[PDB]
Amino acid sequence: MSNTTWGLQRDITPRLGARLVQEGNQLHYLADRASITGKFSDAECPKLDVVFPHFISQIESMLTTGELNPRHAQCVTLYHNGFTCEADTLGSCGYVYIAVYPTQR
Repeated sequence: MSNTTWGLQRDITPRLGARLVQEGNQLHYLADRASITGKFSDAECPKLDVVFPHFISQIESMLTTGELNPRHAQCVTLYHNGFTCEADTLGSCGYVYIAVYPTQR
């Protein structure tokens, strides 16, 4: 638990989130608006940093290709490079809450 938390107020297993704000045909990702958990070595930091744009490169398209339309919530589970990110619109208008949880095993 924490007094102030950027993403949704959750301290369960997925205690890390990354809610993006809608604006124009692109989404603004603010580094100062997130939290870090655990620790990534110098050999894991660069390798993970290059994987980040891969997953985001798809989100920017999901709203277009997946046809964005505030109507109802729809949970989708993607899988790439062994890593799996979860995304959902929650049926919210002009808002998409997303979260990443790297596989341990």
